[PDB]
Amino acid sequence: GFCWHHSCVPSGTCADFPWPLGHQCFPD
Repeated sequence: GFCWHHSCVPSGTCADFPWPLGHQCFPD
């Protein structure tokens, strides 16, 4: 999970990559 200033991305970050990675969705 990460927050820059106001925009805080909750833990469980889904980053979309080409397949078969795709939307990874990992604990961060």
